[PDB]
Amino acid sequence: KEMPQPKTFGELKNLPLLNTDKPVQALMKIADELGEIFKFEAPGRVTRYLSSQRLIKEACDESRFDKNLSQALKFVRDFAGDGLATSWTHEKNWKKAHNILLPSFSQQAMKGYHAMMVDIAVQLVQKWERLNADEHIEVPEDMTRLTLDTIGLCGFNYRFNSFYRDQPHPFITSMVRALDEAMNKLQRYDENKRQFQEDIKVMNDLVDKIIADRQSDDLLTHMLNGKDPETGEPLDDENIRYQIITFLIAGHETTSGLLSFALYFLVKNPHVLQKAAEEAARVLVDPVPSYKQVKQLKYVGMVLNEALRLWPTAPAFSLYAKEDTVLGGEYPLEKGDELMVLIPQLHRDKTIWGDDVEEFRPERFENPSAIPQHAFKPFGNGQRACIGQQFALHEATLVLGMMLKHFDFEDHTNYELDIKETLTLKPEGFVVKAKSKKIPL
Amino acid sequence: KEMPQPKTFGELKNLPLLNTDKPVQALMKIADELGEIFKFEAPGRVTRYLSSQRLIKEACDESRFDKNLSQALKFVRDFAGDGLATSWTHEKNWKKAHNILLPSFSQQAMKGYHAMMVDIAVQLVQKWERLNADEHIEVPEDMTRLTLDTIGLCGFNYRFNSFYRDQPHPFITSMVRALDEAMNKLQRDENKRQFQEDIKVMNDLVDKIIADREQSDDLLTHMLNGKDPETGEPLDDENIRYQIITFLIAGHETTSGLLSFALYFLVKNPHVLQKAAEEAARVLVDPVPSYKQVKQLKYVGMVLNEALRLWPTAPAFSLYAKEDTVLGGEYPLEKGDELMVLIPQLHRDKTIWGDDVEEFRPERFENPSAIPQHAFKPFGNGQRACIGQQFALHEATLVLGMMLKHFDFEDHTNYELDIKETLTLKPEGFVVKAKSKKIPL
Ligand code: HEM
Ligand code: HEM
Repeated sequence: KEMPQPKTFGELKNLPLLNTDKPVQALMKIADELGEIFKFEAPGRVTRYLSSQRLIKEACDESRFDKNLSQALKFVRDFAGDGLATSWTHEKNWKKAHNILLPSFSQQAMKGYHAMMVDIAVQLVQKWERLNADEHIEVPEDMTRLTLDTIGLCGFNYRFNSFYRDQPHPFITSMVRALDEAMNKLQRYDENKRQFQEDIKVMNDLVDKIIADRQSDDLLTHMLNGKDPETGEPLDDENIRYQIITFLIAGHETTSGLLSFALYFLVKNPHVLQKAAEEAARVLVDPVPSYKQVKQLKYVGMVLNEALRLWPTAPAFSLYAKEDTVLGGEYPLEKGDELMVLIPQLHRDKTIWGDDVEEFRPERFENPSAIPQHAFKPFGNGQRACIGQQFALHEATLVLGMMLKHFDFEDHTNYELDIKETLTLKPEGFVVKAKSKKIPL
Repeated sequence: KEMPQPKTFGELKNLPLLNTDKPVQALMKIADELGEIFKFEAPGRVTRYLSSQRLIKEACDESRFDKNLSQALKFVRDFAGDGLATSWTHEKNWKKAHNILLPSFSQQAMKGYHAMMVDIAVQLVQKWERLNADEHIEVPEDMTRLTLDTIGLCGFNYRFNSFYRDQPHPFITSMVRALDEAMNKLQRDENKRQFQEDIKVMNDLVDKIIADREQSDDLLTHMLNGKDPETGEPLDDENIRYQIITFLIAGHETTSGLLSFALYFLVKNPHVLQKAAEEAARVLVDPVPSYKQVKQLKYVGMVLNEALRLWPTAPAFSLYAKEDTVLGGEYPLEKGDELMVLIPQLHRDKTIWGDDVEEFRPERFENPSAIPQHAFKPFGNGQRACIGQQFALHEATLVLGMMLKHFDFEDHTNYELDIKETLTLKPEGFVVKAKSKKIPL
């Protein structure tokens, strides 16, 4: 009945607990201390952080809870607009864009993106093939180069050419700085405001120019030529721009974090790495992986799912109660009460996964049938789940599969896991050496 | 390219090689002579027996190979119907029953079965506690009493009361006779009448029990109230009867073999027995083991896995190629070509386990990541893997843990391993003496 609550800060209540550079991990330690649910209060804000599958399976009842825009999503909405990720379910543009964009994100649609994914993946492999001896790989940086370029290429046929850059493309600097200012608003400036508005324009300018500039096998074509079957309407240019920005943000950093965490866990678990490398070598028999071959990388996907279990890179999503309801038979929620799903804690629910929740064992996912309902939510829930899941998983499987095929990896620094937190999670400073296996492309 | 083949018998080809009372062991010796794969020909039948992890890891690719009904499963289907074990993957009732029954077989579901498992396990312990001096235990017999009663109780809330019997319950007598006739058809009018009499005896009780069935914590409840999420449809009563029969076959005989082989290997490896006994004594601190305590019986679980390695009691499963495919880069298979996975041979692949493949070393399973992919398939593969695996392992871990806690065991006859072969494997005539440790329940 009585809901736990972490330490308060007088008038600021719990909000200064988010005044930290690792708020998800701070929220996880609070959840470790307080359990499956704890009230988090701030001035003018009350939310509840769910950490058990028991409560989250109820939160994932779409008849009772709908996606809420967390404060982070509302700040991302300042430039992602009514794009898919930052729109309310009841906004016309969500379901409209959902229906228009769902076919271009199916498992059937990955066949058309695969060649462009391979394009960037080959650039990643070639970059590492071209490293000198004792030179190392900055993993999250290269993973971000790879995923951002992949979504740029697969999304609207735009080459950010991140592997040709030290400082990212001006759009990327603005997007990250806009995302940074959005996150700093959580923890919370006239200069930051002007910069944010400048970064919004930089982002808008490039996308709207690309929408104006633009048939290819990319999301942009589907958004210009796609009609929502329901309303019969195509997305207007403004929403198309919000979707591209949405896809640029949503589709690069969570996927790079997953790859970066996957490789981190691979180099920390040589048995898993060997097992995944053996599959990559066995399955990727061609110089260029095919779509079908990426599907055969079962264990690689198992590695990716276990990396998503330990560190879901989009580490939370928000829900609101559509009507007065009771959560778990002891937490009454009024209409509009907000819930936060602490995904990394959910994925450490010992009552679901056993006591070895902190162990990286992809064998947990050997049979996806053994996973209870709503125990594993790295891609959100229901109709508001990640539309790019298949895209992210296909890209990450392909790229990790190519990485494992072409290189032996060394944790040469014995890297101490340091999870930098933006709105996503990444192992900061994670560096490896890759000894090429000298397998041509 | 050319596939080895064991000796032929003219028009009967290889089939008379199965006219033997230990055909798996005959197939293993053939595999020892011919290697990782050999063609097995019969009138109107060609199959290939795989024995290496190298080929079986490919056979376990579900995109290329699906479960085939072996001739044994086709004969078991004559009374197990389209139950889970004897249905094709493409049969609507498989995935339907698979989806409905999967939650009632999860590791999360074992918490609710645990009390009934303890119920039968205590009955086993009490039987041995009540043995007089110099009286011995007929191990597979008592293990079958335990596993049959456990699946009867956990599955349908029906007490076979096998520990109150010398001659098994009439359903079990008919089932064993039915499985025998099913196996005897492999080696090949009164049989048929007898085979039909055993089917009717099995159907009548189950359909009665299904008709008689109150809400219980059993599989029958879940099957009566469970809806397939996919089709929204519940299992019809006919399939429920097939599932109960399936669980009555599948749910005990392989598990009793595992317990019997586990204890056989423990009394043949006193250090392993001591180590497992010490863990049982350390972990099982209560008179009644808890679910959590059974999970802490790591070495006992490792003991069971190594017993399943040496003698997987479901010793084979059949696969067919869904499309034209190449096995191991040198054995072209056409669409519908059949594969048999000779599991005990797989589990003796020296390239996986080392030269000591024949040794009972439970330590091989301390880390499941250090085991190559598809090297260990005692519970089948993929979506057609054993749905009762966690059930079998939890029951066997609990029961073996209680056995190790409550008794010192003596291989008083220096029992010579004699493996009776039905459709499962059991150490026939395996007898032990148990000196009670006088630890109350
Ligand atoms: C490992 C990689 C990824 C992870 C962990 C991830 C995670 C998530 C999560 C948890 C949500 C739910 C957000 C919420 O409920 O507030 C979401 C939504 C979304 N994601 Fe992803 N995502 C990944 C990759 C991608 C990619 C590659 C794309 C695009 C190419 C993408 C586009 C989207 C969109 C558009 C939504 C909103 C869907 C809707 O509300 O209709 N994501 N993602
Ligand atoms: C040590 C004990 C056990 C072993 C070694 C074992 C082994 C296996 C194997 C190898 C398969 C695959 C069959 C094939 O592919 O043709 C299988 C399937 C199956 N087993 Fe088990 N089993 C055990 C215990 C159990 C228990 C306790 C249950 C039920 C309570 C059970 C029920 C089933 C079912 C229903 C299937 C078919 C699943 C499907 O195809 O959807 N088994 N088992």
